[PDB]
Amino acid sequence: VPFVEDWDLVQTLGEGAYGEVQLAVNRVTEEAVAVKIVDMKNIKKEICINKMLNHENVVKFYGHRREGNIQYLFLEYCSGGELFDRIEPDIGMPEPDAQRFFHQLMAGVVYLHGIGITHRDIKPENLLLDERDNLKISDFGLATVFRYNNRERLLNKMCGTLPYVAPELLKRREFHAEPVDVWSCGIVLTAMLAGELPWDQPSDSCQEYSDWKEKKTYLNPWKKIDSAPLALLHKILVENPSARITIPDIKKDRWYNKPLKKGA
Ligand SMILES: CN1CCN(c2ccc(-c3cnc4[nH]c5cnc(C#N)cc5c4c3)cc2)CC1
Repeated sequence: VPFVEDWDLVQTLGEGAYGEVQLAVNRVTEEAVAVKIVDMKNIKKEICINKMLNHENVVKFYGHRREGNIQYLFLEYCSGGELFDRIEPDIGMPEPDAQRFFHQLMAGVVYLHGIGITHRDIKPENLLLDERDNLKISDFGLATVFRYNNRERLLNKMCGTLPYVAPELLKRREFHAEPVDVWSCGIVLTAMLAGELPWDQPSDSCQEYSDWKEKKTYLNPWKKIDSAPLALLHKILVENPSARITIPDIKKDRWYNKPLKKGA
């Protein structure tokens, strides 16, 4: 199959700080891929981390190539687009769908954590869907190593996206990586079941966050959410990261294990 790497750019799939992501269609194979085209006039690290990842719930990395100041990253294309666009404003989505997506999210995150990588910016805009609605974690531009040679490193850089960030990132100088990812997964689950985000940020200066800590679940978004998934959100959206539920224990939750969706 000669000329297997020859692509034509057809559409702006997204747009970041450095550059954009484009859909690129192949020559002889006719393959489709996504290309992150960053204009340097960070990505070095983003490539290194990308080179480590091999999981069915992580957007696959193919390769890279620079031409002067413009670094190209060739990555798996996700024709289902962002999870963000499967969430109906003020409604969310059907609970069986949210559950499946959450199962796949946990699988992707467990994998990353297992190899000592934290994503640090999990949100529906970064969670993409393949042709069969399978969820793929993307955009490792903020990601970093939290474990190496079996030895955990505490994080201190504030980053991510405020509605999704865990409160210790706003309150403590140092914090453990994995609980921060767990928290953002909870915010994602809330958005899926409610079609709204619970607060601007989890600080005591935010009334919606204060309401949540006071357990006023008779307010939105919580009142839209069934008791079972809500009980899980109570365990995830815990202000103390050391008390917060861990992924092994999320996997044992009653809602997490509730039979909801028929197979294809
Ligand atoms: C009008 N809508 C705009 C948003 N749309 C849309 C959004 C995102 C994608 C899309 C598909 N595959 C993708 N593979 C990727 C790999 N890495 C990144 C990054 N960073 C981003 C992607 C990526 C984005 C494709 C479509 C759906 C259509």
